[PDB]
Amino acid sequence: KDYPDNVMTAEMRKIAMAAVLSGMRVNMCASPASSPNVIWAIELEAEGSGSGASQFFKDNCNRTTASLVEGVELTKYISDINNNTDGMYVVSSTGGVWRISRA
Amino acid sequence: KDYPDNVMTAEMRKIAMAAVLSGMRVNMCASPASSPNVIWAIELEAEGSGSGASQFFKDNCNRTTASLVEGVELTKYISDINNNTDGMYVVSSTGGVWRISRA
Amino acid sequence: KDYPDNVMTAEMRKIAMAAVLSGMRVNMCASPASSPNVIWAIELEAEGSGSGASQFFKDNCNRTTASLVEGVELTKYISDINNNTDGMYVVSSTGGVWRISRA
Amino acid sequence: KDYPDNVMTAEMRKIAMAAVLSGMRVNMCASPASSPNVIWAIELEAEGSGSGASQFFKDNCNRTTASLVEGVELTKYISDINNNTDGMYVVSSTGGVWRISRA
Amino acid sequence: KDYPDNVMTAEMRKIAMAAVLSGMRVNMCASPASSPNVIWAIELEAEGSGSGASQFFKDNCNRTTASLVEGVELTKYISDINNNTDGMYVVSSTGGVWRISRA
Repeated sequence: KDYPDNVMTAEMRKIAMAAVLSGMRVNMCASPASSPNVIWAIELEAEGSGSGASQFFKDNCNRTTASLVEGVELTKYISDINNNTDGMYVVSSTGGVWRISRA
Repeated sequence: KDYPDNVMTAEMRKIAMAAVLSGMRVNMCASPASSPNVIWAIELEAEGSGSGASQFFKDNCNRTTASLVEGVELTKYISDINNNTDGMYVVSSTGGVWRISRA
Repeated sequence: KDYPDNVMTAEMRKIAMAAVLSGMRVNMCASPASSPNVIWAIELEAEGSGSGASQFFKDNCNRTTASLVEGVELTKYISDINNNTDGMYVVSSTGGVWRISRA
Repeated sequence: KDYPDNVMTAEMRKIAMAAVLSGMRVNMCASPASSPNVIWAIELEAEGSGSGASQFFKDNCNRTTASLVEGVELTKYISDINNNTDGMYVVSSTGGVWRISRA
Repeated sequence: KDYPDNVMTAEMRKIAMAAVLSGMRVNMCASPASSPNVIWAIELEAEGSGSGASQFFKDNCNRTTASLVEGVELTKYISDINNNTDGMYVVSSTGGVWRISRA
């Protein structure tokens, strides 16, 4: 709930929901230290076909414990206020689940 | 009022509103036998021909006393400030009414 | 000034701006007690061949001094900070002026 | 900085953005006592249907020192944080430039 | 974190967002040397009337030690909560990479 990460993770949900409504692809930097894999960096794309992740975005995720996913389609955006499942989530066309971070 | 359910409950509104404006359905995990019922969990879907609701959303509504409703068109969005009717409500194409939980 | 009403009025405004840009009409629970009439509740419809306000929206309204006004086509949307028109105002295609409450 | 005027100036930035992403013309109440003329009130006009500010929007301005501007196109939205040019700005098709008040 | 540069930089986030979902182009007053290149002023432009920056926009950028960039088509929108890479970023069709100021 602290500056500056509240605004970043806020854009995340904006990117999240924008992906789901517009159909636009994303790239994620997603920690495998949790199931679902919490997302750490998300990159909404408009253009660049098979050529997904920007070089910039790649360079900041190999440095990282996280993995990296390109050209994902986000067809479901989820919110849950039960406690044992509290938190944002995004699902792919391929039925893969990610938690969105929170800060 | 408080963080973090100020996040997911504002996300519930942003999800509700998207669906009412866009036409895209939602799947809820909602109270069943009340007026209004209350959503404990929503998912905003687009394409999604491998599942009405994603299995991530199904399973998590099987860990709850509440019940899973899926494929629902919402066609109205109510913001209300009178005394004992203050809150957020959505209506479905077929008359169902929910409250959008606040916190 | 304060929660939760801040969340509602905010939504009132989103609904306001939403009806202007899309055509989608609204139903209002309106105070003739001021001029222009202050908006106490707004329903936002996508729906169909309208029938009209949702029964839930009418029941809350008729428990109040407010007059119901239904299926209005909002064409103008104002923000004004002149020291006597200090507030928000939607304008219906019929001339009608409605303040958007604040809290 | 403070309530409720933050809300209206906030709308302006949302009304401004709505105007440019949309080209629905606007109506302005602006004070030439500055340059760019600072935006004291704006009206987002949709099914204006041959253009024309609302009698209500007009009246509010004629009673103030500002000056009414009608039928105008917004094509550029500017955010700037340069030390001598901190502020928000909108530009028309006729090259005209207005400043958006801050709150 | 303070007033009034968060209002602005937030509106930089929205312009940046908007140009990415809509294909609109922006012109940018940013630092000259920088990798990534931090944004000091962004202008969202529907058109195209006159291609390129607005005269207003130009003159606030010549006065500063900053680069004017004109008609950049943004392609990626990176919300990053990275440890070495925290903040928000956009990417241009040319693989240019701009940090969006925070405040």
